[PDB]
Amino acid sequence: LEMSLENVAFNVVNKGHFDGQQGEVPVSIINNTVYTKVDGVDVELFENKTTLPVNVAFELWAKRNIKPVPEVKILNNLGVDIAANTVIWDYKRDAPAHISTIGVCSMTDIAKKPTETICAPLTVFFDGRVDGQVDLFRNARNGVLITEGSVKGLQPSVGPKQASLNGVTLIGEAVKTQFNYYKKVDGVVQQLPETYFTQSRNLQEFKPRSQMEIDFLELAMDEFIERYKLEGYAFEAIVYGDFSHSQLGGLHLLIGLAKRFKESPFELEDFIPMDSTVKNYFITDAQTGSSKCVCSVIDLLLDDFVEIIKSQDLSVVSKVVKVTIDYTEISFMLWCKDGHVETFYPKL
Amino acid sequence: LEMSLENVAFNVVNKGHFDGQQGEVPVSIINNTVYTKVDGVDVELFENKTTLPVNVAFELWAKRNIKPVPEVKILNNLGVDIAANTVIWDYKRDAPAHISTIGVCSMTDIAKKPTETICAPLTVFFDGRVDGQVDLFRNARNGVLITEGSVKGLQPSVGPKQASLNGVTLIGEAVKTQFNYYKKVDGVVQQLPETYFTQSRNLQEFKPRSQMEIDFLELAMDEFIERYKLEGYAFEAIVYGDFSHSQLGGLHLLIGLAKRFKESPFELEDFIPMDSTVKNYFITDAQTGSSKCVCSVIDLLLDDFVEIIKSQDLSVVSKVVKVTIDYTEISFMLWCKDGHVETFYPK
Amino acid sequence: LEMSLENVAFNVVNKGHFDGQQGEVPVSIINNTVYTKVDGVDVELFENKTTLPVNVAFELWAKRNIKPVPEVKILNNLGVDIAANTVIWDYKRDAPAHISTIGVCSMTDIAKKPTETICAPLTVFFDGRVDGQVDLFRNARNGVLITEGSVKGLQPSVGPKQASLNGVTLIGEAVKTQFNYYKKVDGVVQQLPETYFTQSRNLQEFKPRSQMEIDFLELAMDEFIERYKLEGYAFEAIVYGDFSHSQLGGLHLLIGLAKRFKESPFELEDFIPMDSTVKNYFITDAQTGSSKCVCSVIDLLLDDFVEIIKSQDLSVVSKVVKVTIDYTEISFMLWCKDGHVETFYPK
Amino acid sequence: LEMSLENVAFNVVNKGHFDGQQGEVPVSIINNTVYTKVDGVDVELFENKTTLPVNVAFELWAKRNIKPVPEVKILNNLGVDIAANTVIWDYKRDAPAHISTIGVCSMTDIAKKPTETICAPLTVFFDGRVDGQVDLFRNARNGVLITEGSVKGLQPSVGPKQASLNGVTLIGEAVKTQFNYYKKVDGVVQQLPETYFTQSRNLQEFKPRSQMEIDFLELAMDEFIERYKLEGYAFEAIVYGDFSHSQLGGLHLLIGLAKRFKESPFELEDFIPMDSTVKNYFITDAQTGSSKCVCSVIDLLLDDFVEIIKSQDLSVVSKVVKVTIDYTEISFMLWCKDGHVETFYPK
Amino acid sequence: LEMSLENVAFNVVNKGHFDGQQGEVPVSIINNTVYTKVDGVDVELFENKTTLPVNVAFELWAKRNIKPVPEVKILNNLGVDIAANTVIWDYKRDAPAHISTIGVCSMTDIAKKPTETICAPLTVFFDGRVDGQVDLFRNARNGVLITEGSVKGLQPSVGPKQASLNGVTLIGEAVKTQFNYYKKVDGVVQQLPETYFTQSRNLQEFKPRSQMEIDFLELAMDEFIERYKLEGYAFEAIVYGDFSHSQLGGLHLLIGLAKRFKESPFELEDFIPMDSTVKNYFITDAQTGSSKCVCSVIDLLLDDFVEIIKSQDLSVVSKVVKVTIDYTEISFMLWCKDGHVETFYPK
RNA sequence: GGUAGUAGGUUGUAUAGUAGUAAGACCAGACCC
RNA sequence: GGGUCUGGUCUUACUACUAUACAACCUACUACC
Repeated sequence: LEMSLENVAFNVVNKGHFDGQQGEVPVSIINNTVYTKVDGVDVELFENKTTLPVNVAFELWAKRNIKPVPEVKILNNLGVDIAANTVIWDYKRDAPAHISTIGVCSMTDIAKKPTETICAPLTVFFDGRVDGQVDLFRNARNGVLITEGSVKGLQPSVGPKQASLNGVTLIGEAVKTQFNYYKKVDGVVQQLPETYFTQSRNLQEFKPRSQMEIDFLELAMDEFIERYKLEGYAFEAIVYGDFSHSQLGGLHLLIGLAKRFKESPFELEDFIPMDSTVKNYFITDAQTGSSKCVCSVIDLLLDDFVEIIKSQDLSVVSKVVKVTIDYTEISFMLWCKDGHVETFYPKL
Repeated sequence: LEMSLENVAFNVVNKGHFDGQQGEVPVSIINNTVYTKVDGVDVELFENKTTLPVNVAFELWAKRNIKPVPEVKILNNLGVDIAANTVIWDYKRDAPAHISTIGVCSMTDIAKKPTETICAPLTVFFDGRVDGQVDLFRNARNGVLITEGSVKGLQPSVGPKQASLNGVTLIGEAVKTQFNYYKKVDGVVQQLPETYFTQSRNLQEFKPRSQMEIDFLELAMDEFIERYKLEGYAFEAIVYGDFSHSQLGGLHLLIGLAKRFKESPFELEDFIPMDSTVKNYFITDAQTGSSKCVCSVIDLLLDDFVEIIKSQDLSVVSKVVKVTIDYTEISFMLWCKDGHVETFYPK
Repeated sequence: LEMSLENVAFNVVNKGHFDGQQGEVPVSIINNTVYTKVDGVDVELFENKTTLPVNVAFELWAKRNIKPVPEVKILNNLGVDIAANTVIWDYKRDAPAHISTIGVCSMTDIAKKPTETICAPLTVFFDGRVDGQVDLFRNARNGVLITEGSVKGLQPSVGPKQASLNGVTLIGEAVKTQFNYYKKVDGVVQQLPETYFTQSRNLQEFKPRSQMEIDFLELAMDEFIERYKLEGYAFEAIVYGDFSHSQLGGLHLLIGLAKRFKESPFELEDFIPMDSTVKNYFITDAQTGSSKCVCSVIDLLLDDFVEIIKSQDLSVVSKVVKVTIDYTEISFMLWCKDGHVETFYPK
Repeated sequence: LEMSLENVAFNVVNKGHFDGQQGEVPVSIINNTVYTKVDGVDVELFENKTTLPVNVAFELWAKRNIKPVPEVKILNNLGVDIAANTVIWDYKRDAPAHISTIGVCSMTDIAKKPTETICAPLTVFFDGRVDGQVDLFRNARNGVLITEGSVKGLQPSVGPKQASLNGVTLIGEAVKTQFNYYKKVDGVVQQLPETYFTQSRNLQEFKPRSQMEIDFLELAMDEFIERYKLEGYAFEAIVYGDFSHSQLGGLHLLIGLAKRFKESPFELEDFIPMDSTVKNYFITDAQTGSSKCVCSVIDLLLDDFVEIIKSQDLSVVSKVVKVTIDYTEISFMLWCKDGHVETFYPK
Repeated sequence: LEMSLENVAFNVVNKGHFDGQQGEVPVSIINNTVYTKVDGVDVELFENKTTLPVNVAFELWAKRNIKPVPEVKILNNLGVDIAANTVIWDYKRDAPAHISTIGVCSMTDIAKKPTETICAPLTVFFDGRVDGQVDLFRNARNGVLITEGSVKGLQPSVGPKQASLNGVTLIGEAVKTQFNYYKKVDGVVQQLPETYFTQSRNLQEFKPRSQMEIDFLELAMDEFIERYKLEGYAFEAIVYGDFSHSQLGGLHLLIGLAKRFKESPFELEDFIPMDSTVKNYFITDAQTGSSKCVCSVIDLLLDDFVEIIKSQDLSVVSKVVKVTIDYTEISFMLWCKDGHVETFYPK
């Protein structure tokens, strides 16, 4: 079996997610909200924040994938257009990460299996923890496959250490959250470029993941530069930031935001609540009054960022550097002068 | 079994009403409307005009009673509060005639059978064409029963000739639309008073049902009064109406409205779109410009109104007359000038 | 008093319009609709078709002016921006004809009297049938006044014969629907130029109002032109229309539309459902398949149009003619070929 | 170009449809409606009856095709999935006939030209009155092409005489509404089989289009059968209908509905307000009280139906017959009693 | 430019605010939300919390002023009715601080320049960081001007040290957030009276801004009174509060709320979520169970409050004191028992 | 495969119009000396 | 006159988007050989 609204609301009440049980409960749809009658009084179950019909969004929300899944920004950069036999929920905007589905909800299904002709000119995200998905990936023309283990005959690419889990990014210990990504385009397997993976942290629950980050969060600006020999790289403005003018200067690393936040709180107004490798923030410092309209904030490991900034020659007046980050080319504006860098920020 | 929204929408697509088939179709709920996907394009099935939730109203609309059922105004006057194992749809306002149901929709059900203790202090409408409903009526404490035939041990009351059928009032010929009404209050059967029944016609599809009405619609005002001896009864103003002043005078019979409509069209703005014995209209005549704020329009057979107006006993200046219409008392405001009748309109 | 939502809904139930009685009834607001509880079941009272909040629109709808009032297109052309102590309801779009009010609804009131300083730079519509409104007009800086009779010290301008009444346009007989319009700008009384008034008819309920119109609707095209000597005026295309090409030719008079409609039905899709002197229609003929994107249809008396078309002074190839219609200037695009008239249509 | 909401609303105000002019007007989006500010007051331009966003539907509505276009049922049966560089508006449900577009609205565009790789596995409707569309059809892998004239190297198929025009079906005289249909599947041109075309009439504006229909609407049932020798074909029940039982018998031709409507009015409640070759109606006769839950009503020319019914080869008790109507297969449920025909109705 | 919805949404995506760039992006309006299509999936850009149409509010939200602007409570007390060539966004209620605009959005614009006749009887907020605004202020009849520097020929009034910046109140260091306010009424420049400015702090992110506040938050109640000689001023109840009875006693300073919050948490339910000098809170203490229906909480610097309370001149039993706070008069209800102060709270 | 013709994706050129979170310069305004 | 800070413009170097014009590559559809 039964695929109906009242059966879907039964599983939410008893199991929090669509498991596949049989049962029905009263459902009342008012505005975009989906209420249910428990003990004679209406209890709200879900408020629709999406662009889909009220009952369509609720059915996709219940059938979301609760297993550790790749972060949405990884999928978007890989070119994933639809998810096979599952729905990947984007908790940043409370909407499905893909407009269409495959064998999930009859209202939005474009097919019942990922092997149909309609799904051929689409990159389909194939899981690896579900039996039979690996075989479907080989036969599919365009698809992206993730596997905790290894797949014979294919060269794996090690993905990010952290992965999304019910909207919470974490480096799994009990459950392995490090997947191997395989990309197949036009029936030909393509190896993914050697890239640096974003850690995808946040200011509030910020914890360093390396010795260099711990020194950055504890030592002074001058001491940190001297210890790691960062002279002549504009590390004072690129990462620490310049809270001295009417507009913010630099501050393009999420680690730099965390250090400033602990000193003085501020608000990061995100005008595009989606998940992407490069985030734009409307940063407004609450102490110095410094605000910047667009602030390209990219969360990179401090060890990798030092390696990146030291792998580029600084003789040119300016240059655009293409760096593989999260399996995509990020445009870095390397504005330098006389060897010493002036700024280094991404674009998105 | 299955009682779900997608199963209900399947029966509407294939059978127009909830029959009880098994199947499911895609359903999209946008605004108060309930759309379905047919041939890859959304097709509207129902727009919610009610006060109930979107899916609750749609489930009641599909489970409506398609058999000939009494007009809603009859049920309201009889004191009916809920319908047993069925939903009586009021097409005048596109909403269920009763707020609660019995064993219809789990969202609004107050019980699954009409014999529970919660339904005891409520007048429940019991059908007669469904087997077992007659037995439930006897055991029920408060209830109203309709039967095409006769029920042993009970004194029937002959109801109106016409009955509602999918929102269309008609005097059935192939199907008998004349029921016998039984009322039971506090466990004691009460006989219903002898009453006149409203014909419940309309201006557009107006057809006379007696010889006197045909003469009224064809003959002149003076000729009709002379033939039936209606002198000294204010029939010129009560029924024909007075389209000569800033406000309309009289015109309190639906038959009088029909005659004027054929001569000159006008609009009857009903500010309370419900079904009742006495209707109030915001009548605005389009020829003479005469408008009346409140116009109590009651549709009565012209033979009965003449019978009532001749039994009126015009001897006092003002009097309120209680007339049993549709199993209920209706107060008619009567004003009589010395010599004749001035104005006779319901309140 | 008391000015509250539940008191306003009481007057609608009992009197159809806000009279000023004291009382309260249950009110439930769902979506844009305003329901009320009568006999235990919700009954819809009003559905909001405006851009205003649900309860604000319902309060303005109940306080609408039910007396014969000027058509909305007259007020818009006169420059009326707000109505004093009343609401003029525009039934074409089911929304108030003016965004703001004066002493009507506290949610939208900009003042409680039309004499305040805020209302000074606004043209306020002053009635004449309400006592004291004439005095307010004299003291007001900008205002438009209508009076059934005459006002001392002011030169009246005779308005249109027909006037709106509960959304129905009519030439009143019992109630005088011909008003005298007075316009005052910047504290100086301005007279209004002589104008031809549009009859504002419609295709369905079309009735000729002159002998010439009766001949037009009955006689043939050639016979009508010969009798009234309309040769050399393009009357075959301007009024009758040309249903022979891929696009419609002419047909810019509502009387011409009516004659074609009786012969062959068609649909007039109005993409701007408002009331104005010149109407644009998306006409699609159902017989010949002729359709025109924009068709400027103006309803004028055929006698007046003949007078206008014979006072055009056809001497130049092209000329724009300013004609005072409904107290406003209308630009008519005139094209004349050497010898006769080619095409004369409004812009 | 400029493609924005405020530019689209400018063309509707000035030209009724998106022509491509440059300009902007104020736009206010409230509920599903799209209002505009004209003379300081909001005027409704369009109410969204579709599932698309408010501004997306309004942009598609303005960019609709106003030229004579094939009826939607023809396109659906031909397998058309998207329209190239145009939007075909389905006036039956007030929604676009195709979910996606090509180079129309950036919100719903899947491509800017019909030659892209994404549009290859889709049947694209190519016009013929627009220059360059014929060349695109040849290069396209899947597509359907209509042409008023002829195309070299392709075998034309004569389409229906009538065609939609702003929601009005008509047999064009000034503008040729008879197109030649070409279907190309997988890069191989396929010839369209011969078929009969539904006239798509309606009960209210019903006009016979042949001598046989005139006899049907005028002569009696017995006389019509005798004249055209329809004995032994159940024409009394199939077309005329049987208004004698609790359920309606037969009445599966729209011409039969029209004859009954003129005799006695009734209501056809359509529970799926879409446009299709076979329509299902919830017919309720207002005279005899006969109602049928599902009534498959197909509007066919009476001359063609006589030819269809005689070509049946009545030799088995029950058989499903596949008939090519409107470029699609229609399954007719045939029941034959030993000796004659019992009932022949579509499913 | 171009002023359209799709161009406005382009600047939000690329620059977070309307800068004036040229470009268009897909926009979908569902409910009150304004979505955009990025990488094939809809991304929410703005949810309308105002009373304005969906697209009108989104256009005003994008065109908000991101520079340091005066707090909304300062503007309301100064009598500001409209903002010239900019929109001042009130982040407390997520709605524009002024109903109308000037040259911002064509849907709500009452003029394109602040020098028009319509804007004359309105106090217009003129910026000082935009070139040419100072000249417009001189020519304007009613207006309020803020300037970081000084303006020749006018006497400046030093404003509050803190100013709003993207909804965050702060004392700017890199950017000067201390403005000079000029008020002009009826063409005559009026000097503003000396006043005390509210600090506008909050319980969670509470940081003392003076030595006296630090002593208040650290030292005991008795010790703090003795050190600053606050005996005979009811400082125990006015500021510290009395959490001993069924209703809260005193606690009318935001600094007093902060000290209690650190000791025992509680909830301040604000039933009027707007920004004003005097705030009313539905305070419910979670430890002692003490709750007060209305608690007038005004955030004042403790140094300034001590100066006020030491200049109160406690000599009468009851007196209403007018104190100039935030350029407006505030009535403080003062009750004094013989010998000391009983209660001193604002009304 | 060629010619006589109509075309879509990739790339390049030309005339243009905008942008880019760094820096420099010019003009205007404000503050201080 | 100098310093600092804002509003407007230009420049530095590299790239992105939109409009028009032209060419090349990969190739698509008809007429004839």
